[PDB]
Amino acid sequence: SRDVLSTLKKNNKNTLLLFGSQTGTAEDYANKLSRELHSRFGLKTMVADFADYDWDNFGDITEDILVFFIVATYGEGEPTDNADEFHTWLTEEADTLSTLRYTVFGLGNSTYEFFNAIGRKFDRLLSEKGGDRFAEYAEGDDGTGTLDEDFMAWKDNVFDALKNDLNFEEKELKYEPNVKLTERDDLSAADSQVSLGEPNKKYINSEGIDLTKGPFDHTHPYLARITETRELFSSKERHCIHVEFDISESNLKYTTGDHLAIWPSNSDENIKQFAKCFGLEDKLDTVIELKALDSTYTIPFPTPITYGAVIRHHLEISGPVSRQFFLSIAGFAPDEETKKTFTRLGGDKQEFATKVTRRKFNIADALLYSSNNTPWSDVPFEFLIENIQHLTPRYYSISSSSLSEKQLINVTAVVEAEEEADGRPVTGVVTNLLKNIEIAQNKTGEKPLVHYDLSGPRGKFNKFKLPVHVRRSNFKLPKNSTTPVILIGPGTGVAPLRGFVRERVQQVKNGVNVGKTLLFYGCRNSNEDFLYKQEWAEYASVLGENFEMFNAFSRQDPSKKVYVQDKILENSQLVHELLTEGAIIYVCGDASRMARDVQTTISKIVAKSREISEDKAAELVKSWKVQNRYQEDVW
Ligand SMILES: Cc1cc2nc3c(=O)[nH]c(=O)nc-3n(C[C@H](O)[C@H](O)[C@H](O)COP(=O)(O)OP(=O)(O)OC[C@H]3O[C@@H](n4cnc5c(N)ncnc54)[C@H](O)[C@@H]3O)c2cc1C
Ligand SMILES: Cc1cc2nc3c(=O)[nH]c(=O)nc-3n(C[C@H](O)[C@H](O)[C@H](O)COP(=O)(O)O)c2cc1C
Repeated sequence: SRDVLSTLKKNNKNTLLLFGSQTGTAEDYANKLSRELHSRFGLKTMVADFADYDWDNFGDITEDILVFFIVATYGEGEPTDNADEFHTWLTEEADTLSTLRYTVFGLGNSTYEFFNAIGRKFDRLLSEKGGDRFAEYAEGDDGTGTLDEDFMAWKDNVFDALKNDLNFEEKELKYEPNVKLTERDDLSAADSQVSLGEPNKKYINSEGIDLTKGPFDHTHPYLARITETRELFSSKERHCIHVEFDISESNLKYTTGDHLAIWPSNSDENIKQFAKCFGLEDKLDTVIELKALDSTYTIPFPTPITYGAVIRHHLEISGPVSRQFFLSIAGFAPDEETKKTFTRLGGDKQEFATKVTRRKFNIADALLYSSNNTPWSDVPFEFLIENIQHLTPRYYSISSSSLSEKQLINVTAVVEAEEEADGRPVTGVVTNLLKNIEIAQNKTGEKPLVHYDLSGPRGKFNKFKLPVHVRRSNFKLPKNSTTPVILIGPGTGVAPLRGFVRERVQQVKNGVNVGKTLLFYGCRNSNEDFLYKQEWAEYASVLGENFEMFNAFSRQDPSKKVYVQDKILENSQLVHELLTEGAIIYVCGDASRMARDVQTTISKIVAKSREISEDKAAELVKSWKVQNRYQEDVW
């Protein structure tokens, strides 16, 4: 079953699309491309997760299979978890791939140093080992906001290659469903086999199954009770939530520095606007059953299920709208005046960006703009199941210590929310869910901007439970507790660093010899947004002279805006002294600006302190990253 070649043949497929994805974008692109290849070119396509196959025989792939690799870069130039075994195979075991025909699209972000390392590496190694690159490599940049249009441009070039180099006939895009829906008017919420949004089918049967026992992963979460929450900012307009999850009654395990994945549900406001857009407002309790029309299509949620459960618990209805979604759905436009507007917007990259993307429209808002509020009632709900990405967990840096509190997981989440001039709320799904929980749990009297179902499917999320799982990270304290560490994490970057500090505090209490800990923190104003302000002196009391903390306030004084890199420079003698003692550097938080400014500042310190050029020092600091002496948890 893990032989991909045998799987292609058995399913009568001639086209393989492989996705390396951590948060689902690469998977969604592979699905989008697959459907278009099938409709426009008649290709018999299979979308595959690298993790579902073993790769030892892949060198035997035949010339009649076209392979598309859609691959994200993660961590520090590393493969996505699902692609790790393929990456080990290609880099270490693969010999030749003499009849492979392939093309690669990389997903990455140019604010990271190893930009699109994986797409570039796959594309190069596949060629070096004898593969035939049939369409040029291209890559997308999530750091500058061009990723989606980069993908569209690459896809256009792939289609040119198919049509003009391989002489395939290209037909017009048409919706060719891979799934069939049937309404079950005989079923209702009263029927226990009907999903009301449970995370998977194990949560629907579960009469005498232990839902507290292992293992928990991206296919199977633990419903973790939130025992307490706290608003950490004093600002009325900007919020950050401390969350404590009780895991004591379960086999869910974590280690300091790991990530918690929180499984979302959508807000009432976004659901309402989605149902209005598609004429589903009187159908939300109606039960549907889904059947695959293609032997390699996996229905992405339990069936049977209600429309409302699919929309609330399974579809990523919010977020930037791909122009490819406009192109795919245009055939279902409700009327001619709409089709004219919608076809124009879908075909013009720049006007799409101005009229849809920069307004931060969700699907529902963009389609209703285009149709002057006429519902898109001709859109088959199957089309939406296939063309909107599955609602994916968000990761949080755990802020508790597994040594100190093995039975609790903390996270520290800044809430993303704004209102547009036209009154629309533009919200982060998970973070507004956590804010709603904090408001309700603490009876705060704040009015939530958007609202969620805090009880969940059949009341199964009651007493403020959410589905979670833990992802193991390589962001880890040194094996040797006497090794000094330098911890840099302004804003929510402090989250894993709180975990680290709490671990070292407990270690000192366990009579362990712990090395020096230097922490560089920053926020706007000591009286506004200083995370965990009270705790740090308590930690200092335990750790003694083996802990020093320096704080940078960016807004306290307008004449002197101060950031963590300014405090690192001010304390350069100490920082470098610790580096000479083998200190490990950990940088956490904002990838876009902070991480790069900090790295530059550290490089300058190394250059001055060691009498080497700035570029030689920069290259040395880069080698520390490769060697895991300089670690990042930046997003
Ligand atoms: C390894 C890792 C560790 C992390 N650690 C932490 C941490 O410790 N703490 C923390 O706070 N975060 C952390 N994050 C970030 C976190 O995973 C989330 O990305 C963040 O909390 C936002 O999630 P959300 O569901 O609220 O927002 P999302 O729903 O993903 O929305 C993202 C943004 O898009 C905006 N938006 C919504 N709709 C639209 C639209 N139509 N057009 C344009 N924009 C729109 C939202 O308002 C928001 O600003 C980490 C990320 C990673 C990868
Ligand atoms: C924690 C983290 C680390 C990342 N590391 C890199 C990197 O080293 N190089 C890069 O080009 N992009 C990097 N990215 C950008 C992702 O590849 C990019 O957001 C991509 O679109 C995600 O695709 P996915 O949703 O399929 O996982 C990183 C993103 C995150 C969140």
